[PDB]
Amino acid sequence: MENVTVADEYLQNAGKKEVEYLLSFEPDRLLVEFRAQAGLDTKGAKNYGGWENGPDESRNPDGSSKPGRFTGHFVGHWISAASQAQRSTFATADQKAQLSANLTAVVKGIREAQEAYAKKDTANAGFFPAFSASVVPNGGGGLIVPFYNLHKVEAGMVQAYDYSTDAETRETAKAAAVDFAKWVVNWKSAHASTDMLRTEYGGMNDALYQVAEIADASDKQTVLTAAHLFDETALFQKLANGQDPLNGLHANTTIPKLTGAMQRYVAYTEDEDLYNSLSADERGKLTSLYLKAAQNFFDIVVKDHTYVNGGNSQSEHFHVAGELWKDATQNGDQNGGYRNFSTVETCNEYNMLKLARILFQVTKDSKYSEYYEHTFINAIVASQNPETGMTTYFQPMKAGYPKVFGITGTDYDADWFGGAIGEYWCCQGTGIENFAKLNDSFYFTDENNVYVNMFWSSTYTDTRHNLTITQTANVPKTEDVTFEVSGTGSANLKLRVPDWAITNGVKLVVDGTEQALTKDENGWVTVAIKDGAKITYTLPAKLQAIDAADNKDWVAFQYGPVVLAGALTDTNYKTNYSYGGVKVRVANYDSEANAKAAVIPTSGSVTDWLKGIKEDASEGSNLVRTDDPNTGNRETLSFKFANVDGDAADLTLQPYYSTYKTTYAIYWDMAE
Amino acid sequence: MENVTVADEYLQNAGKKEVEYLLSFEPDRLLVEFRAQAGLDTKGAKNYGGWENGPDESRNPDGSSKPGRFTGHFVGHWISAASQAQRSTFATADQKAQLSANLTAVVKGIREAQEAYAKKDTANAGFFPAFSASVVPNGGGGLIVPFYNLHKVEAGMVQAYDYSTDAETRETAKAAAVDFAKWVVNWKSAHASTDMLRTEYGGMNDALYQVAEIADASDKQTVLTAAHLFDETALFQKLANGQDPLNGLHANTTIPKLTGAMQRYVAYTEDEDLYNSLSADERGKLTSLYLKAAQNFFDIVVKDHTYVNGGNSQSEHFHVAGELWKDATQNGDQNGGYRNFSTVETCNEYNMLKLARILFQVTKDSKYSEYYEHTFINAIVASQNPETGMTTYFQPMKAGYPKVFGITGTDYDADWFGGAIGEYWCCQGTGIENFAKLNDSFYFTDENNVYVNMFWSSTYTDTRHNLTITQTANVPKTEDVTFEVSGTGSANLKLRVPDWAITNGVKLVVDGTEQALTKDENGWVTVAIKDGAKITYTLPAKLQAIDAADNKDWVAFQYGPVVLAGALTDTNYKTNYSYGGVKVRVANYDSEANAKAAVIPTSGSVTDWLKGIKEDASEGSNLVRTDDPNTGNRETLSFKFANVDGDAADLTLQPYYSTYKTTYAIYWDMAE
Ligand SMILES: [Zn+2]
Ligand SMILES: [Zn+2]
Repeated sequence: MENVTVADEYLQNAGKKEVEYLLSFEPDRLLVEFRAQAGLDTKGAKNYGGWENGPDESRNPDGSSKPGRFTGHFVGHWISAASQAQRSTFATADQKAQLSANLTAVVKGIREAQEAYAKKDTANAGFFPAFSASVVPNGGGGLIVPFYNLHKVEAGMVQAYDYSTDAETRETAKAAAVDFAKWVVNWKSAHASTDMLRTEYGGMNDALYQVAEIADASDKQTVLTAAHLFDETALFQKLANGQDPLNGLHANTTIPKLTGAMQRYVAYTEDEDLYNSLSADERGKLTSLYLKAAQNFFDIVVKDHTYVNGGNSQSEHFHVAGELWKDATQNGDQNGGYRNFSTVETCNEYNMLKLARILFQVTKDSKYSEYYEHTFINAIVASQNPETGMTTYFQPMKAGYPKVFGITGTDYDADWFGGAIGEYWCCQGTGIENFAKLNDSFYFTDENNVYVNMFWSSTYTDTRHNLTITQTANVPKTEDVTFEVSGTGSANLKLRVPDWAITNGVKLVVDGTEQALTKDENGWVTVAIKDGAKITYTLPAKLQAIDAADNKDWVAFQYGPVVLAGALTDTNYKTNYSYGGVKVRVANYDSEANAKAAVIPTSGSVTDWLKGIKEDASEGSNLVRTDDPNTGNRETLSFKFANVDGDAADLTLQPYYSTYKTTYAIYWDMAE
Repeated sequence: MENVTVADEYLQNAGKKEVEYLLSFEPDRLLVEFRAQAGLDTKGAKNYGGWENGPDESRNPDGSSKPGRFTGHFVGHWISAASQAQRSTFATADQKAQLSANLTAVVKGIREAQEAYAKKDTANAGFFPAFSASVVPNGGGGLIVPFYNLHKVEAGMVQAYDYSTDAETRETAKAAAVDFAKWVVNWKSAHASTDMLRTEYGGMNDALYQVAEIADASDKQTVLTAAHLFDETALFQKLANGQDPLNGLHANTTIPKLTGAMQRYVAYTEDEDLYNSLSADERGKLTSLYLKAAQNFFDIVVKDHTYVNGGNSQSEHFHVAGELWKDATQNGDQNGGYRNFSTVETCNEYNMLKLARILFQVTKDSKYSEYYEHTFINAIVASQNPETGMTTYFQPMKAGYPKVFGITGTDYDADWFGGAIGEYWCCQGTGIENFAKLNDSFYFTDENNVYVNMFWSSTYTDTRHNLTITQTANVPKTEDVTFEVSGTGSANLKLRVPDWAITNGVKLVVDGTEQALTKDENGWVTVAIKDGAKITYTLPAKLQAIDAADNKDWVAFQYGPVVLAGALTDTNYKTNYSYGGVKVRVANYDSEANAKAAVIPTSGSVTDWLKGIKEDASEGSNLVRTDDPNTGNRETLSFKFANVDGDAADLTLQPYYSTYKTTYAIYWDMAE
């Protein structure tokens, strides 16, 4: 197998915690609501509760009856994450065997429930019985976003087909997935005049195109039909025209529709039979509608809707182009609900990363890699508590809030959470995938080329080209990246010249000779590689200030690919949150912390003070690097301000991604 | 502390004898050679002699100069066994305190000698001075197998660290062990071109990996370097590839090497820092080379090189696959040397049990537990004289020999052995450990599970799950095994359905209700337990004939897990042996006795007569159980042949393990 064993200690920890969390779920509990709805033996089990509550107070840990719930959505993500983990390299052999056993139990359990349900309600044969079919597609009786929830199960099944080491389990997942697609078409046929897209359906089009990719030849058209039902072509047409229609749209709702557009492109273009199936017009639309919508959506989001950490949205929605500071600061700091703190739902970056990834695969444009790296570090790796492994919902952008993480709802992390019932936010479900597949986008490989998407210490056993590539990277703690190659084959390594590097300082040495940084048409430097190749790639980290389009005086600092955060005040994870939405924990504001985020130039204006920040972070800069490059790991990166008045002078700045024990400032308030 | 108290009277006797033996050794006499070599005061002491003689005629009780010897090997075993005993439950509180004091004296004494030696020969600092460093590694001046001898001391130091109740002792042992490991590296650095693996080195890799496990972080890599130098990867590679290269290999030399391969596996997989230290290639080879070599070695030894009692080897060697009858019978019955009687060295089964144990711990496969039970009974328990507590070297498989045991070489058993000077064979060293750690493999515990490895009357205080488990077992004298559970926690009990039970008769009753014999993927039946649980497991014993692959007419009989032996003639322990190898006592043939082991069917052919053997040993069988199930202990099991001519008609068959006063037949010669 191709594999990427990850050497980085921080990432190894992050991935290990996820494997441990994943192992803590009991199949019988994950399976309860499917079995109940299918009229099968629940074996006395409770569901995991929270978003995975069902209608029934007996099966719900919290004893609640018909609560607002999203039944099946986290089980789906668990199938995805368990599939990913028992094929990645974070889990030991023993962990993988147990995780793969539990995956198998769940995949077969759902299939068994699907088959029993098909007998009980033949009209809806193929439905995944996570909840009542009667409430499709707008929800009912407390069940929210039915197709969103089902989407996770369908996508999960595809991951199980792709990655289960057990052949039976793969074939069962495929059958389950194809039969669900068939249900979608049947259902729609019997509800011809019902609209399916009004209510959030997640990436259902994406998932069904994936099923079409794995389906037997004779099923492909049926599944493509199901998939195309979930293409929101009105939205795509607007995006493909270069319009920005995002103001007021639910952000995480929208983003996966464009990944689905991209999956339609890939499904048809990778299989001549499917491509030949289309009208020459629809063949054209793959590019003019579907790919263009995704390209434009991505560009519009990054330019006009993205915060310094790669993330987007506030109160779960896109707002006016360019109005980032307003959304993050003019919406209140009261306890509870969704307010200033509700910036940058984390699911959104899972989905943005998948969109960048598939756009990279199709186009090879380096800008998607630049984004991927940035958002991976600054939103995804940043989402996780390194001690508990749990992950964030929102990522507050205004200074003075703590990071708030979910809880397990299992016996995992009992030392932290006791016997608390889990909540299972959407964001925890995309969360478990983030860490199960943490190493899935280090490299991309086609016929001749190995693209280095990110700079991390790892070993890639490139089975396509018969090469082992070992990268040593610690950017931006130290500046030199090395690659050593062994094997029998040959390839071109492709390197990005990061925009976060000091361009003049960038140096490429290949087998002891310097090489020019000549970019291909997609932005990549090419290095021929074979057994014995040795590369030193020097990437001096640039320190930069980054403001908001709508406020020059709201400023974050980034060193290399790492956004910095100031540690403001202590926080207590037991009490530092309230609730909003459906059982979503939200950060409590620390006004005393916020005030410390005043940056007040001693001498000169704000403008002058910003000009005095040196790219090299050296003495004389108004923000100086204080850590010793040759002592401590990457997380010991440290900066301090200079020529500032107030508490700011005393603050240390450190990586945002590793900041969790304290309230923090990522954006600072420049004070003239 | 977890503990297992053994109620079985035979095993209680066996363990108590060992404790008594261990206590008869004086630390000053164990330390003599280490002190002498280090230039320390020997206090006028003589060493114990035999294999524990040194070069010097004045310290050897026998007055020999530079005899064939193995100085340190038995001291090391004694350190192991004293450590095991003073942490087991066979010894009284007084016996534990005394033995612990004596362990302390010996560990500090060796550490003292190690530190003194390091000043006198700074090149070889860390060497354990059992003998001259200059004869490392091939031996010289009468000192044989240097690294094998030092292996025992190293492994000893680990046991002391594991089990000593004195913290100074634990720390002294760890220091000694780690410094020995550093010495291995230094010595090899200074003798880079010397091959270290050609002469038997015992399980040096195993012990050094164990030392890597207990070592301070900053020392682990140095110790792992030492351990891996004793990894005989050429042998492992052949076994991993599924070849049988065993013919002509010394068996006890070979077996512990594979235990070492497993220790490599465990050392790295249980410590994330060590695991993460490995290249991706070597991470894979943990499974593809080391685990697999061990797995295949086990399978090949058991299928093609093992006698009916679980044991292997003739003349200390493996021979041709399947030629067990030939090795055991076509090599002479003359007195002295190593001939037919030299089958089944006893060390070998100590080592096989340890390999099986660690394979079980990693894989949980029930076949390792099946083998463990079989060989623990039929080769290990069978190796001891229940009156003297002394143990066997060889175990003759050809009929007509007596069991020959060692002597104490101490004041222990002086009524039997007088003032005779000890021999301290290998098999006596493993033997003292066998009986010291006699309760160490009744159960295996992991997070949710308690595996019943063997069926013995005991009480297990399971401190991991807060349960006390009282097992009552007498198999195969009576068929019912009962478990009673008390406490406050919960676990799953895991039970084997033994292949030696009559399948159809196996019955499981849990808290009054029969439960099915559903096996997990590893072969185990699962029983939820907690306070007040009561289990009756009915295991009706199967009687069976077991031949040799190379001779259908060379046949042994087994009832449940107990191999039977016929009592043939009286034997006199004072005169019934000669010598072979280095001071090894070997059994003298009784040709009369052998002739009684002729089995001639009255009516029918051999084939017919073997078919007439009933699984239940009932009337009508050609071999019938004659003892009353409800009268006597397990050792009163008795059987007689039916429908046979000659003296065989008159013989009684009883358990092999408790046969010691007579010559015996285990394999019978079927005659048409
Ligand atoms: Zn979310
Ligand atoms: Zn031996």
